[PDB]
Amino acid sequence: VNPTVFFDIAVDGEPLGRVSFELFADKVPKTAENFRALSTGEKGFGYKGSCFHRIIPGFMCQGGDFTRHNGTGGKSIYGEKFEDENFILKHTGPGILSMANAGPNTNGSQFFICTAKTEWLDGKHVVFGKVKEGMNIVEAMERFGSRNGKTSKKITIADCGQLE
Repeated sequence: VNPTVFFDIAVDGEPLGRVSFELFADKVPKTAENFRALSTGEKGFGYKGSCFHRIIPGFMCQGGDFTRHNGTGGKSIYGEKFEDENFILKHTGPGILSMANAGPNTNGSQFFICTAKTEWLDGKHVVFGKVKEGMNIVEAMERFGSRNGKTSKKITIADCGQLE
């Protein structure tokens, strides 16, 4: 019953591969529904064509700023930033999908994919999904990052949507 969404990733316009996610709507429905909707585009805006603007190897890949493309923008489907739903799910290793924010109760559209266990984020960022297929594609993306997060090639979500 948990929805599945996919990203088709490109690297300087050239296809790289597909990552798919399981969204934990059974445990974090508001947060899962935000990410699901932005991925399908059904509200008229969303992740299609946006980039992963901050990638730090061994740590995480951050994306979802579809309005300013640099970490300063993005917006939720709710017309304002929304609350931390809960912290039931923990940051337990690679593939964890978690919300970026600017402090408590400031969730918008930016998210990250962990590429290593990030225990110190528990209780600060809402975990709401996990990579299901294509972790190898996230690992390929990771190699285009750097110590300060700048990417050496443009990493884009060329297409996205809901599976099954």
